[PDB]
Amino acid sequence: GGDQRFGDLVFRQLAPNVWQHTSYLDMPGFGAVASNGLIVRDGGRVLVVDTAWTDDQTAQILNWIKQEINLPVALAVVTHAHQDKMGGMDALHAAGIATYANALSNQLAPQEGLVAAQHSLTFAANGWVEPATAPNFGPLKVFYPGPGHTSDNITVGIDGTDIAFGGCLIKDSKAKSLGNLGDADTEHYAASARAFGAAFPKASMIVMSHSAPDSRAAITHTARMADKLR
Ligand SMILES: C[C@H](CS)C(=O)N1CCC[C@H]1C(=O)O
Ligand SMILES: [Zn+2]
Ligand SMILES: [Zn+2]
Repeated sequence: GGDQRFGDLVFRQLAPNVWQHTSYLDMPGFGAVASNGLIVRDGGRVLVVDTAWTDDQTAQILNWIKQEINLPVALAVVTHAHQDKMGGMDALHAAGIATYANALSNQLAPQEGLVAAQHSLTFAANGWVEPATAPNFGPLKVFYPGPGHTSDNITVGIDGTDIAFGGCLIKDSKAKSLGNLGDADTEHYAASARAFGAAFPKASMIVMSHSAPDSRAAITHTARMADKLR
């Protein structure tokens, strides 16, 4: 279709200023598993959502940005303390990029075998990021929907687009399962999925970690599967 290959990664333009990055990691019982994040150009800078699985892959994301956009990466926000989302933090840091995560992600990252972000986000009781903790986030709208896939999972909308990113909270409309639930909050998951949908009620393109972009039926379907856990 429109997928651009760059080394071992894939880049898909979703909107004029927005690309999805995709990287892969072998896992037993699963094969080579895709993880998606985002790249957003905001004026004269670039914003990244999530690393790739590894430092090397993350450096390749930066190389793609250099080749295709050739503007500084002002910051990255990473959406929970798992390897697919934070595996590449040292590559961002080597590159001089300021990093942000949920406070709880930074607290958990060491024991997860991950490097913490440099800056912690905290969230109002209504789930919206406290805006003073997310300086220079431009069009990124960061929302904590409650515990679900993990206790620390956060989501991101993009102002001026029809896109909302569910990270590993949301699976596609035909997904057979919710994946590994080892760190999940099975009581709260369905509500958290629905809270994501309600935070971004206008988004028609739902982007997520482990499926291609889908309609909002991804949210309804994920929530319906999560209903079965409680
Ligand atoms: C390591 C990642 C973190 S979200 C994971 O748990 N995955 C990646 C694909 C599905 C699921 C699994 O192993 O069940
Ligand atoms: Zn995860
Ligand atoms: Zn994941």
